[PDB]
Amino acid sequence: FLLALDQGTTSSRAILFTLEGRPVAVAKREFRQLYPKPGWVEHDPLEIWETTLWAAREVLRRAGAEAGEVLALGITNQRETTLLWDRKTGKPLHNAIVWQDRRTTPLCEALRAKGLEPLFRERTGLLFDPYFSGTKLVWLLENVPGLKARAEGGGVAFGTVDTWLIWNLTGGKVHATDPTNASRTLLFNLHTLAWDPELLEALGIPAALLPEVRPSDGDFGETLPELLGAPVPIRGVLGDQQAALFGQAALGGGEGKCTYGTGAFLLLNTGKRPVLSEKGLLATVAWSLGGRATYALEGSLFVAGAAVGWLKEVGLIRESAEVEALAASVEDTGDVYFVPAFTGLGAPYWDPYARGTLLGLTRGTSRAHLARAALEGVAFQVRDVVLAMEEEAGVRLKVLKADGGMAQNRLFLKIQADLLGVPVAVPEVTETTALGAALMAGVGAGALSPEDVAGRFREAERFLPTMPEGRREALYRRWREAVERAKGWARE
Amino acid sequence: FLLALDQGTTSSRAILFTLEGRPVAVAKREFRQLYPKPGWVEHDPLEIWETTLWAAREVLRRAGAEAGEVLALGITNQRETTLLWDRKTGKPLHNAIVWQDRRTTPLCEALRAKGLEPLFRERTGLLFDPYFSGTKLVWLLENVPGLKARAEGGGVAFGTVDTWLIWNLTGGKVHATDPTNASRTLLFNLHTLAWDPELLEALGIPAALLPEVRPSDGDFGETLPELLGAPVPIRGVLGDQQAALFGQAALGGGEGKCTYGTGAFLLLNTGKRPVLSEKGLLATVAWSLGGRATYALEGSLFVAGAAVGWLKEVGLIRESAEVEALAASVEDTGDVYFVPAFTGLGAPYWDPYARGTLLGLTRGTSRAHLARAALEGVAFQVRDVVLAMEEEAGVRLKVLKADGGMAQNRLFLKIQADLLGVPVAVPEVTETTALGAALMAGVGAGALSPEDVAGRFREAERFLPTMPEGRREALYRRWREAVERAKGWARE
Repeated sequence: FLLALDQGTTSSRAILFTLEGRPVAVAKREFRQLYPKPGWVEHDPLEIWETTLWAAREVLRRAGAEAGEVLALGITNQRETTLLWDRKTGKPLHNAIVWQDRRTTPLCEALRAKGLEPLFRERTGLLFDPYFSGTKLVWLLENVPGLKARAEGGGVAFGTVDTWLIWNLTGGKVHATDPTNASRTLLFNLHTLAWDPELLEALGIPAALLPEVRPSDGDFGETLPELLGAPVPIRGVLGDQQAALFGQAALGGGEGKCTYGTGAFLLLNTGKRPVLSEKGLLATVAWSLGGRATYALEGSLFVAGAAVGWLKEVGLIRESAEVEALAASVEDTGDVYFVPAFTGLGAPYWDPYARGTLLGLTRGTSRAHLARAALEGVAFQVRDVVLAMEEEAGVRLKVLKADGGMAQNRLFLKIQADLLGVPVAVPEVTETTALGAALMAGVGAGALSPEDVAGRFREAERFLPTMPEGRREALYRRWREAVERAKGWARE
Repeated sequence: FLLALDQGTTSSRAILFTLEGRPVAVAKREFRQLYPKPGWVEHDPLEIWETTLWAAREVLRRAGAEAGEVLALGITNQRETTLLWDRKTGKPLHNAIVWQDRRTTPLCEALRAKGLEPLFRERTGLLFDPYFSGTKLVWLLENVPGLKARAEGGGVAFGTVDTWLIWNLTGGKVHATDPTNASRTLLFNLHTLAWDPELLEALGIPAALLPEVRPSDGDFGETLPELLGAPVPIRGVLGDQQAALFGQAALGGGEGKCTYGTGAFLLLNTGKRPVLSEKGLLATVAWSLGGRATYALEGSLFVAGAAVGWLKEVGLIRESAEVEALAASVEDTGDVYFVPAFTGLGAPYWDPYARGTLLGLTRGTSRAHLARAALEGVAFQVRDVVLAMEEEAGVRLKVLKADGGMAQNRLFLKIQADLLGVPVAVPEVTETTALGAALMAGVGAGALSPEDVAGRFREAERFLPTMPEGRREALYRRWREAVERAKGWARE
């Protein structure tokens, strides 16, 4: 028995698979999203833990398994979302600032002015943006009432939704995080596999609330007995996206996959060395086996399903499902393009001033059309990244693996394939982020080795591109022109 | 009684007024809007005639009046829609190409290449653009069987809807039109107030089919008795927008109004002579009294009402009404802009290529926000034309006189007044367009003098600007940037 805790942005998921990867039971529960000011996204650190546990138990229940059975535990969470809490009380000193926050922009701009941008893109493989937790911390570490002094001695502890779980699972016992969940932090160096002293100072943030660089398969303590009902070993902790890449069995260099949830994240296994992109892609760690690391190229797409989501929050569709009924009723969009950049643009543009844009509306533009446009937008963005990775060092992408909330929409995937002109495959085990977690755990616990994950992976289906080359490219030229008109809307 | 026939874009209305410009009864019926291809707009001539005939009979019924009681009849119509019919049978030989239609863009660009635009611009006061009936004629002449040769035979008749209504009203006995309608066809010299051969030659248009031009208060024959029960003197013919200008009583130069229908048309009285504007405005005939002509500068906006109508079609609202209650629920759009140019931009941009564009969408953008943006979108359109009229060959606009289906929304007018920084005023008699045709026909029957008109004009409300200049200019600035992002989206 393997147990994975998948802490997502919109809800808490718990899955108890076996040792070969098959799932036994599932329990999911949403939790209020805090919207302080526009562009601000906050999460109640309590609302989170009361659902990561509520589901850990719910699975065992719906399964009929007792905790004593569980071999190891696997942790997969949101990625950059940052928290700040007191070690003693174990209490949140301020709500959670989600990776979706668009507040630290000015700083990124300042730090960019100081000429530091180059030092960070070649060290952390990232860049200056309100996405990563780096600036997300400085804000809290200089804005909450009088918090910057408290955390000068160590009384305060920082942590990504992963280290936060480790905490709540060991009542203050173990305080740490895996390389990946940290690679997506502006402080972590990806060459030396440990935080860089310079960076920490470069932002003034004290190395006094930082977790420990434990590999994703190592030992992360043992859960509290009264929580689940027995001591469970946790040998797996990994950023959802990096997890989802491991669950898709993308262990080969050149193997990539894309997950479609609130947003969309495309990662490509780059092997031993990190591909320091300059076109707008991020270099990051996929996972760390007892020490060594395998890197990847990533394309972050802030908005994906939220595209349809927004369509719902305005009544263009009644419930979220008709999305593929309307879009399906029309062959095209009538030359309409919807650029879903609500909170700015991700990859490979990285434009904080871009906003949601609709284009080419005519007296005859309809709901079916808008529905299809929302779906295309997401796919077009993925192509932007796929094309970016194609020349940012490497070969042609032969296949693209998919999983996540949107993958359930068959139509969407066919559209993805057509606009990419490349086959798109889905696995037999849909809860991939979870499986990625569980497996990593069983791997750290000596149960299964990585080679046990590849020959155990199974493809359920795949959608083939039926759209001719001429058509695909005309559409792409339209979309790219569409994106040029969404850029820089915010006054700057 | 003075009877007025307002043959609009969507429906045919009929109003019966007292000699003192007070409505007695109203009859309104709709007709089918035909959309053969995207951007194409057609009318069934018969349906147009039959509903007009129908409304005319219904007001007479509702008022308990009889034809003999009607002193004179005044015609007023949608302004550029083209029709062709057999002189012998009166049967139309192709659906009427409405003013909204746009199929003729290639010809416009073709005629602009030959370098003809300047010549036409100084003779007609127009410009090349699908809008005017000139290119619609050309289109018919080279896209139909052997129409070209048929026209040259003399058995074919051309005419705008006024000419159409008049031909049916007299059983073919009168083929005519007036300077205001003729000045929206591109084949009329507005200086000498006559068809210009030089122009007819340029477009390859035979003269054998042009109708006779008579003044606005001329004699257009009498109606056949069978129709209304007794022959009725026809002494009023005026383009609809020129009519509303007369009905608002804007007889002195510097006085303007704006009717808000499917589209919105602003007209400014420029007195005894035309004002050729190279800055994006039209120069047309306000009306012709016995020969002495009056001119006005115009601004044509193709989409006003439809902006809300469209929201209705895609289900963002539930009826053209809820818009107000909906937009009222918020103070601002959230930095979200709506440039409602489904079929391109009117004045002063005249960009066939622009399309409907929504800018500044964010995660939390609501239905109210879009509702308001649509309203602000029409008002910003008006501001565009006013600043052109104004900061140009003109003084300053003191008051903007309103009317039309959209002026029945106080919120909108208030908004329009704010963004405009000018007061806006609605008249007591809402059926302004119709009241204009009747008053003109009144001046034709001798029962009235234009001096009577301005004396009897009553004003209902007046909405005062309630926004500071700073805020006003700040918003306009954002709108101008929105228009740019909307310009030229289609392929040239």
